[PDB]
Amino acid sequence: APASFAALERAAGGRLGVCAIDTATGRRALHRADERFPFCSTFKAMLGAAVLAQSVAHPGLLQQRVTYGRSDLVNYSPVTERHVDTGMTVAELCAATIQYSDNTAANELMKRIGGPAAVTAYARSIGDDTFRLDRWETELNTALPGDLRDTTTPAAMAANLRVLVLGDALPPAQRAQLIEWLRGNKVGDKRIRAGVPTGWRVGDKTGTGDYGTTNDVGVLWPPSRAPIVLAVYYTQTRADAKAKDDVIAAATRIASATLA
Ligand SMILES: NC(=O)[C@@H]1CC[C@@H](NOS(=O)(=O)O)CN1C=O
Repeated sequence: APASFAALERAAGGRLGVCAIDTATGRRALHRADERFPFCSTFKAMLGAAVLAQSVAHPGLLQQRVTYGRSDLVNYSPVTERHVDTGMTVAELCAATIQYSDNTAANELMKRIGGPAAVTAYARSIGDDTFRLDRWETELNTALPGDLRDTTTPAAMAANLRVLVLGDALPPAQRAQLIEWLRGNKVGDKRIRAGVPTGWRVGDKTGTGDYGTTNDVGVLWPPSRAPIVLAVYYTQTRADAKAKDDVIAAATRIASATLA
């Protein structure tokens, strides 16, 4: 098996980006940590945080029912497609978008809170000047080489996760909620979760896009040691490239070994 990030990139082809932070010591494991990558679904973690942050000023926000129609449904909406008739609450849409990566849920939340610009504004509010959300689902996953729309860096996303999950960017109640949503990711078993020991607990958000883009970002809680924050981004040369779950699992093993 490839033993370094550089070696893994050469084996897999494409372009790999990693930022892993050992929160005990502040040591980092890095590869292209300051390069931009298309974030795809991983922004949904930021979207959830942005909604929770708005809920601090308006506690009733999470309660609000959002109704949407058949024509609002975009591809990959396994939860929202079941509730065209009732609609769903803001909190329900957050859980759906983070835990099942539901695309319509993301769009409907963004309509409520002020669109792509609102998520970008939220990123700036927590000290992320790098993140930019430009488009809606599913266009934001085009992942075109050379396009800066809908990108961030592994280092910027890892820093966001550190302050959101382990820091005080959110008040305790909202911080606890974000953690519950991330720990409940249902669609990431073959990625970060596949590259850590089963004793480690994971809260994460995956993403996948065109150009075989394969991403996963989150926080890892080892049983007897301080948490590690891990952001992994990966993208490939051909537009029809296949996503590579195993690249993320391998990057995770290397990061966890390095910070052992
Ligand atoms: N093209 C997309 O919108 C992809 C693919 C399917 C959904 N979930 O994928 S995941 O890698 O986030 O688990 C949503 N998504 C997020 O990147």
